[PDB]
Amino acid sequence: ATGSRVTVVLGAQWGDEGKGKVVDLLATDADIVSRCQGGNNAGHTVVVDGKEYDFHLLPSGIINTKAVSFIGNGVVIHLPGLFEEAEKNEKKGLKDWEKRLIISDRAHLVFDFHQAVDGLQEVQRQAQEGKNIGTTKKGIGPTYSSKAARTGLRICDLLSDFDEFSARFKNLAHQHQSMFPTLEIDVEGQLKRLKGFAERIRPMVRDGVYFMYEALHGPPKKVLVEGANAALLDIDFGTYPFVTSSNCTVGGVCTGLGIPPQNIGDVYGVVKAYTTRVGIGAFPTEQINEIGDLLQNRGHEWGVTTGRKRRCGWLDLMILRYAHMVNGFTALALTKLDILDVLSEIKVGISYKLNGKRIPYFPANQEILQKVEVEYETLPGWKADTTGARKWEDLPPQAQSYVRFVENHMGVAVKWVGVGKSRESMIQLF
Amino acid sequence: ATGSRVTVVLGAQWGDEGKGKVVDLLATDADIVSRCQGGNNAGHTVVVDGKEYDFHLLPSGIINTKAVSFIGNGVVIHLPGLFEEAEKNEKKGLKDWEKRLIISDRAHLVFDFHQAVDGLQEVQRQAQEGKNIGTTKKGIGPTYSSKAARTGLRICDLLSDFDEFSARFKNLAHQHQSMFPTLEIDVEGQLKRLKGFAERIRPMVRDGVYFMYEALHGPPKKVLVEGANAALLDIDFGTYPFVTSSNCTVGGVCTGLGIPPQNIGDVYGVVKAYTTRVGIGAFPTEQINEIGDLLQNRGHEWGVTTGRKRRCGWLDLMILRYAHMVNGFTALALTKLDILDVLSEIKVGISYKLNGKRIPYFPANQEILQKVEVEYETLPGWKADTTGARKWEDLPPQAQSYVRFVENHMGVAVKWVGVGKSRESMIQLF
Ligand SMILES: O=C(O)C[C@H](Nc1ncnc2c1ncn2[C@@H]1O[C@H](COP(=O)(O)O)[C@@H](O)[C@H]1O)C(=O)O
Ligand SMILES: O=C(O)C[C@H](Nc1ncnc2c1ncn2[C@@H]1O[C@H](COP(=O)(O)O)[C@@H](O)[C@H]1O)C(=O)O
Ligand SMILES: Nc1nc2c(ncn2[C@@H]2O[C@H](COP(=O)(O)OP(=O)(O)O)[C@@H](O)[C@H]2O)c(=O)[nH]1
Ligand SMILES: Nc1nc2c(ncn2[C@@H]2O[C@H](COP(=O)(O)OP(=O)(O)O)[C@@H](O)[C@H]2O)c(=O)[nH]1
Ligand SMILES: [Mg+2]
Ligand SMILES: [Mg+2]
Repeated sequence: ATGSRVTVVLGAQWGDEGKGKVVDLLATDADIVSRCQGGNNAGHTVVVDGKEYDFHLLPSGIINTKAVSFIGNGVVIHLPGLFEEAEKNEKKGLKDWEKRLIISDRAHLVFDFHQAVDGLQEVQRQAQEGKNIGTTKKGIGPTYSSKAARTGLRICDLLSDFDEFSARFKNLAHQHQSMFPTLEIDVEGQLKRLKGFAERIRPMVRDGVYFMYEALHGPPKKVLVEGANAALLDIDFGTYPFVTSSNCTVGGVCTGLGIPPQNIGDVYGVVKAYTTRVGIGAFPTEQINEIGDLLQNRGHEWGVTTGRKRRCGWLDLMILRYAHMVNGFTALALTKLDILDVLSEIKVGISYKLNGKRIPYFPANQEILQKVEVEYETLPGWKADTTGARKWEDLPPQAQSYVRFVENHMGVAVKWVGVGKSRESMIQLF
Repeated sequence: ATGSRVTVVLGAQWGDEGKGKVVDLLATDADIVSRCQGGNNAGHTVVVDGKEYDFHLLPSGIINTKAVSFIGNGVVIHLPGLFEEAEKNEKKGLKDWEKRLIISDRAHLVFDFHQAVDGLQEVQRQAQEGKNIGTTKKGIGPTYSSKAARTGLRICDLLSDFDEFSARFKNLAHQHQSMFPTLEIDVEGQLKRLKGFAERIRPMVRDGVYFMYEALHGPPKKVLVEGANAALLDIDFGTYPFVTSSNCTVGGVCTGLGIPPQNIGDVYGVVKAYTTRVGIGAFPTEQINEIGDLLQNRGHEWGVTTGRKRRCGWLDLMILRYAHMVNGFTALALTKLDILDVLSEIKVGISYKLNGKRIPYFPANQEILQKVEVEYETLPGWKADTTGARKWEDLPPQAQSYVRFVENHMGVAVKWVGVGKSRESMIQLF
């Protein structure tokens, strides 16, 4: 009646939890796989039959030639990067993707100078406070800021009267040079490429509202929504201001695709068995030591977009439970359990104490978070190779206890356990 | 189990549909009445027992001394205006409101210079294109733009180390003067007030996430959510760029209060019997004539915030059906039906034609919208006084047909019919 309900895959920590993996797995029989917020600052790794892919703007289901990939109005798109990405995956075998890629005509555009201002703002904050955000420098913040200001431009603007567009492009370019006089912008040059992309994107563009709506009310379809970033990186709920500039939480699905809450079915939270954070900001369970090195190393924890080394720490339940209050997860996907195969003991943060007393809830003030003392619980390691596990029974005793521990302390059920990078390295628990 | 489901009241056109009225009516037995997006740019009129109120930041349920009013993290707050408003309503009888007003510690702050830059940006766009946005000049756009940029400041920042806050305040102040050198900012002066407000707001501040979450999972409660602005004014879905800078659509409820889609129950769309738009932008059914004057006049259509005269036009189903695709309304509230009591004929826009051919869906490109030819349907007036109506039976034949016409063409049911400004001037149809 009201229509089909989409399935959502969201990050529950600070990203890189394995969203590409979970989405790839669920997109096998999906009719539509979509992306709702963020840009190519996102980096999702998919592994199927040896071949490894790293998607940024392309929905991770772009591999499925039977499914339709959709980029929603909440996404911010840098045209050059978009094709740079598609062509790189073409070389990996991706063919006729422009045949199954639809782009919402309301999605905003990330311009060359946006990524430029992004870098400049980072160097300015660093060379003025010794500390900056840790941005991926993909111009995400500047573009979302132009959007809220209503000065930004969108897909439909590029595909319309080009002369009109150009007049706006120039005004926006200037507006930036104003706040950053040391910014160089080849107005006429960048516009030449944008005119070229216009005709390259044209055939794929569609009205997103009508598109999603038609799909959710026509003959039942299986629609999958790929989140980007994660709960604690959410512009509203994350460790502000050390967050990304979009809503990575479940609400972002509605505002980013134009679908009402009743068309939202299962909302899966991707939970990494340990915590990682790439960029600046508070991180309670962070491990700057041998154990931190072993997680970073055994987990190959480096940017799939920037190449930066990620910070690593024990699992942290304070952020997870917080993420659950905002997203209302219906089941979890616990990834990279195998990374813990070697440990004799695995610590997990259960609460935060301040001045001796335990704090009641996750702090809105990030600076506070930088001073909390994490209260840990120590669990026994299983000291066994789980990379070959395929069913609940395979996992040794301690591994199973660790899975329950996450379950119980979150009140949410674990539906999948990740034991490898490839699609097959999964254990559906129900 | 998952918890209670909140009731949402949203605008289906370009605002001023009567949201304050519908919310006041529903808040009588509400445990919590909240506000999720926008700022005091919003203007909601409530009428109960002669006394008339116009709320801007205060949830319209702030009148109910038994219910709790909540301002969510999606809201942008200008401290001065906040109290200017509360004190004005105190004079009208509002007492001990600070006792039942809770403010999310994650809500961003609108600073004096924001409202200043807002005005300057408007004069600049006008004195450079002969056309500006039509902003209420309440600094909404500048504040949301600072938010996306992560340069903005929040409630929790004001309530924390003031010296720290001040350092940021100054950096943000400068950032603005940079793009607007003709901007005067009394850094030390504005900071003196902000320090005063800090202690004035302190007692009401709480953690919004924990707050809403606790309410939705504790003993069942009736939570009401007051939308601001409306669908066609939505930053993503409205007539961009002639929109407001927040998500007025249903998704805004989730991102603005931190609650997952499953805790969203009824979503009511407030539909005015004719269409009004205050500000610049395309408006297909606009009536610049005698009929336009009669609606503006009989409907007292002037800004409840600015005092500006609103533009008026016939009901427009293209925007309404579009609004429904994004919000997924469960029932409608058709307001100001009485305004039509005098007309011998009432026209309604059913579709948009371009170059002779009918367009398939509401256009993402606003400029197109400025050239569409509206296709009208003419209905017979009832030529009778409905202001005294209180039940379906009271309404004359033509009035009832008009209510059905809205129903049928939208596929959504009309649950309330407004016949006056006061709470009692309502007809619940089911
Ligand atoms: O390092 C990379 O390659 C990042 C890439 N994608 C992301 N993964 C993890 N965190 C991410 C991502 N994108 C944004 N962020 C974090 O958001 C913060 C703001 O940066 P931005 O979004 O560029 O404005 C900032 O703290 C970012 O680190 C990945 O797959 O690893
Ligand atoms: O005129 C008034 O008093 C407005 C007041 N509240 C609103 N009612 C109707 N439209 C509104 C409101 N707030 C914002 N807008 C429209 O949003 C557009 C952008 O302006 P802004 O939100 O100030 O950035 C711009 O087109 C605005 O007209 C009211 O109750 O009438
Ligand atoms: N060993 C192992 N690696 C995994 C597992 N799940 C995911 N990974 C890898 O962990 C990395 C996570 O980074 P990323 O792709 O950015 O995650 P996303 O941003 O959430 O999609 C990828 O290289 C994945 O292939 C798992 O269960 N085991
Ligand atoms: N005559 C009449 N006036 C109404 C009715 N419903 C609302 N109004 C008035 O119409 C105006 C709508 O403006 P506004 O309060 O900004 O609506 P909101 O922003 O949606 O809350 C207010 O002055 C209301 O009192 C109705 O059914 N009849
Ligand atoms: Mg990643
Ligand atoms: Mg109003």
